[PDB]
Amino acid sequence: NSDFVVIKALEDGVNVIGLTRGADTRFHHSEKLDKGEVLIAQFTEHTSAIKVRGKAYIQTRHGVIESEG
Amino acid sequence: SDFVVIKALEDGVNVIGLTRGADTRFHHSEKLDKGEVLIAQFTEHTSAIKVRGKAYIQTRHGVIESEG
Amino acid sequence: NSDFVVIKALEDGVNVIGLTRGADTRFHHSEKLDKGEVLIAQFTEHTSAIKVRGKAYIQTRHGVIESEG
Amino acid sequence: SDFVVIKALEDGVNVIGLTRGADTRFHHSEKLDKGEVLIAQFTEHTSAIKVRGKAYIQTRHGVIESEG
Amino acid sequence: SDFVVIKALEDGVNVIGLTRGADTRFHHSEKLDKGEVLIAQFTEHTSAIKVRGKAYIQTRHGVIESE
Amino acid sequence: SDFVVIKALEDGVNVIGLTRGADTRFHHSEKLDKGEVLIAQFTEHTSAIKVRGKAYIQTRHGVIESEG
Amino acid sequence: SDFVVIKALEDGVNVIGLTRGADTRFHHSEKLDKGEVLIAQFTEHTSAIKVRGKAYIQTRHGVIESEG
Amino acid sequence: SDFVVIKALEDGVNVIGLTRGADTRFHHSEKLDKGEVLIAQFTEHTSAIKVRGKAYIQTRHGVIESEG
Amino acid sequence: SDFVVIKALEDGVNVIGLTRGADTRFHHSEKLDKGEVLIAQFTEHTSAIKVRGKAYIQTRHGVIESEGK
Amino acid sequence: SDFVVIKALEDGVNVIGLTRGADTRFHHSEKLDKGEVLIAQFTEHTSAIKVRGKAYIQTRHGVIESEG
Amino acid sequence: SDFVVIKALEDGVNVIGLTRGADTRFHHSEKLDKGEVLIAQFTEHTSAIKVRGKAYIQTRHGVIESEGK
Ligand SMILES: N[C@@H](Cc1c[nH]c2ccccc12)C(=O)O
Ligand SMILES: N[C@@H](Cc1c[nH]c2ccccc12)C(=O)O
Ligand SMILES: N[C@@H](Cc1c[nH]c2ccccc12)C(=O)O
Ligand SMILES: N[C@@H](Cc1c[nH]c2ccccc12)C(=O)O
Ligand SMILES: N[C@@H](Cc1c[nH]c2ccccc12)C(=O)O
Ligand SMILES: N[C@@H](Cc1c[nH]c2ccccc12)C(=O)O
Ligand SMILES: N[C@@H](Cc1c[nH]c2ccccc12)C(=O)O
Ligand SMILES: N[C@@H](Cc1c[nH]c2ccccc12)C(=O)O
Ligand SMILES: N[C@@H](Cc1c[nH]c2ccccc12)C(=O)O
Ligand SMILES: N[C@@H](Cc1c[nH]c2ccccc12)C(=O)O
Ligand SMILES: N[C@@H](Cc1c[nH]c2ccccc12)C(=O)O
Repeated sequence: NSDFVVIKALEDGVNVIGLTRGADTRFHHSEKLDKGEVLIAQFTEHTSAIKVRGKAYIQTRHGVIESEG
Repeated sequence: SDFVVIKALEDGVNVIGLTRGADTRFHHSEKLDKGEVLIAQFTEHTSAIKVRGKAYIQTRHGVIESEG
Repeated sequence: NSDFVVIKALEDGVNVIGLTRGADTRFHHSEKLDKGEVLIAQFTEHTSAIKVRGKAYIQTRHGVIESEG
Repeated sequence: SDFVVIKALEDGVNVIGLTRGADTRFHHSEKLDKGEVLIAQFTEHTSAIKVRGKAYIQTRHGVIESEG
Repeated sequence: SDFVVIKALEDGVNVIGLTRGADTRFHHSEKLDKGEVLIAQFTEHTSAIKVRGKAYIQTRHGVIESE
Repeated sequence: SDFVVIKALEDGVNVIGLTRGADTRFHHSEKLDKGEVLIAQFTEHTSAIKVRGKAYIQTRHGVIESEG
Repeated sequence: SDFVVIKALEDGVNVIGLTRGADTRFHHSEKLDKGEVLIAQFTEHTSAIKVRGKAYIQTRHGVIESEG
Repeated sequence: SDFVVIKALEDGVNVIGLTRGADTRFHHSEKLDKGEVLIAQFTEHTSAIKVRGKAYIQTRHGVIESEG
Repeated sequence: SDFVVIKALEDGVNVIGLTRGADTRFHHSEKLDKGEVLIAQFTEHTSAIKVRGKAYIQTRHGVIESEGK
Repeated sequence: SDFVVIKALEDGVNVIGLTRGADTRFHHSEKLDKGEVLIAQFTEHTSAIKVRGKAYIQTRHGVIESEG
Repeated sequence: SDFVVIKALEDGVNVIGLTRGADTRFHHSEKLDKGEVLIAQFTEHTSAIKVRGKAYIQTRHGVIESEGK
């Protein structure tokens, strides 16, 4: 039942990086998206923070935001 | 528990479920032909969903479109 | 207490297909609706995704969408 | 639990409960004559409901009509 | 747990409760005469409610009328 | 737990509690005279309420009026 | 739990609590003089509240007025 | 758990807690002088609150004013 | 759990927490000077809050203003 | 669980966490330079937060501004 | 559990997590370069978040901007 974010890649090679939940913080996975693909990604037991690199249109419960490459 | 609506706008749209857990990889790909709709939840096994191909998508945060 | 989807068949032979919950994903049931019949179907312990094939008017909590045969 | 309102607009409308669980089959059909209303929940035993015949239906997602 | 409001618009209206559980049958029918109102929950014993006769009904999903 | 508000619009209005459970019968009838208000919950013992006599009624679903 | 606000519009208004349980009787009668306000919950002991006398009442369902 | 806001509009306003439980009696009377504000919850010990004297009151159901 | 916002509008404002339980008395008085904001919850130990002095107050029920002696 | 946002409008804004429990004193002070933002929850150890210095503050009840 | 969205408006923005509990200290500083977006929860380990550097911030209370150094 956690929140989720919507990431639409606006160019090739966007990275959606999950950061580890817990006392330690590191990248545990980078999902690479190509232009026009959409990832819908939850917060989870393993992921408590999500970093987006590259150009993407993003939706979350607080509205739209855009990352730039 | 949340769900995503996916409407295929062309043949071969691929809805890809990513594994929940410490590891991340795809565990299922459900292909849709033009005009079919898939309403898919997040689950004990799927904590992220990727859409490839042209599709019209509804989530609780609104509509979004994937481009194939 | 789970969410549900309303499906109204707009032609004969519409299939509402339930996909299994869990590590295994497959179709476990396909409900045939003929024109003008309505099915209101929940997500369940056994059904964690629902596929609609054929021409149908669908309502979810996200709004209306239409499937095309 | 959510519920659905079905108002029959002709005689012989059927409101059909489908079994919860790994098996899916009809376990009951409640027949409604014109102008009767049935207000029916989802339950431990009923995880999908089908309506046949002409009726005005309300759910949390709005009005829909079934046609015979 | 949710409830239904029924107002009888004529004499003889029946508000009928249907059993929760694997089996479905009527376990009670409450008769309403014209102008009487019943407010009735879903319960451990009642998972579906049928209205027969002319009445004004309100639920969480808005108004509907039986005839 | 939900409640209903009843304002008596004439003397002798009866607000009648129906028993929760396998059995359905009246366990109590509260008499209201004109201009009296009763605000009454659903409870462990009361799972349906009946109003007889002229009254103004509010619930979560809005206003309704019973007639004598 | 839900609560009701009652403002006495004249002297000697009674806000009466009815017992929760199989039995229904008055357990307490709170007298309000003109202009006093009582804000009163539903509780383990009180599952219905009756107002006698002229008062302005607010509940989650909106305003209603009891009259002498 | 809810609360009520009381602003005293003159000296000596009393905000009175009534005991939760089978018994209903006062328990505490908080004196507010003019312009003072008390913001008071419903609690394990208090299930009803009376205001005596001139005050501006806010609850989840809106504004109401007591008069001395 | 709910909280109240209090902004002091002059020096020497007191936000007083009253004890939760059968006993009612002041257990703490937090002094605020002009311009300072206190955001205070209701808690295991505080079930009523009194404000003495001129202050601008927000709660879930809206704005109210205390006036000093 | 609730949180406040604090934006420092000058150097040396002081966000002060008060200890949760029978005792009240501050257990941590986080200073912000001009333009920095702190987003801080109510927690097991913090049940009141004081802001000293010029800051722009958002909470669930709207915007408020501390002045130094 | 709540999250905040942070979009860096210049290079070198820091998103800093403060420890939950009786002890308060920084336990992690996530550097964002311009145009990158971080969506970060409150967690069992982070009960406050500080942003330093020019960034556009969304929370459930709306938009706020941090201003750089
Ligand atoms: N296996 C990952 C999948 C995931 C969810 N959200 C993510 C965000 C970024 C990267 C991976 C993910 C997890 O359960 O946490
Ligand atoms: N058996 C899968 C089915 C599923 C649900 N949502 C999905 C999204 C993509 C692919 C598969 C799925 C599950 O329970 O997780
Ligand atoms: N027996 C199935 C019935 C069902 C509910 N929703 C569905 C959607 C599609 C197909 C079947 C169903 C279940 O409980 O899961
Ligand atoms: N005994 C059935 C009654 C029922 C509830 N909702 C229904 C919908 C359709 C048909 C029967 C029902 C059950 O509890 O599940
Ligand atoms: N002793 C009754 C009181 C009651 C509550 N709601 C009612 C409606 C009608 C008649 C009595 C009541 C009970 O707890 O159920
Ligand atoms: N004893 C019944 C009373 C009841 C509640 N709602 C109803 C609807 C119809 C008939 C009876 C009822 C029950 O608790 O279930
Ligand atoms: N010790 C009292 C404090 C209190 C809260 N609400 C009140 C209203 C009126 C009087 C006192 C109170 C209690 O916890 O109940
Ligand atoms: N001691 C009573 C106090 C009360 C609350 N609400 C009331 C309404 C009317 C009369 C008394 C009360 C109780 O806990 O139930
Ligand atoms: N130690 C106090 C801190 C506090 C919270 N809210 C208050 C209101 C007024 C005075 C003190 C407080 C408590 O946990 O209760
Ligand atoms: N491992 C950290 C990750 C994190 C979440 N939100 C943060 C905010 C700032 C810094 C780190 C984080 C945690 O679970 O708490
Ligand atoms: N360790 C502190 C961190 C904190 C959260 N909110 C605060 C507000 C002010 C000062 C410190 C804090 C705690 O978890 O409580």
